[PDB]
Amino acid sequence: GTRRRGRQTYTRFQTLELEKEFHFNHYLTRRRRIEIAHALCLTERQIKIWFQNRRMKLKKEL
Repeated sequence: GTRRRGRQTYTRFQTLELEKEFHFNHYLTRRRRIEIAHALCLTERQIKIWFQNRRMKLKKEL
């Protein structure tokens, strides 16, 4: 009904890396999340949402 969401921005290294693993599979554990969260200097929430968003665009029958 409306739209007022202000997503964030991801660097090339982030879009490439994130998509690198997401391309094969989309799923990470606790230790896994923090692993890329602290390594990529990103936030645990960023990775979580980034996965949900990417999957949203992923077209494959519903």
